[PDB]
Amino acid sequence: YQLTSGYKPAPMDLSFIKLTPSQEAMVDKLAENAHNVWARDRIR
Repeated sequence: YQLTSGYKPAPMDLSFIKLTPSQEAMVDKLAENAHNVWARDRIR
């Protein structure tokens, strides 16, 4: 828990579950595609 500037979020158990490698490596397609749609503008 790090200090804030006026607004501290603590709604749930965010430190509960660390996820599988079928999910943490799934962002490597999302950071491929959502970067590719950023690369669809970087062409021009």
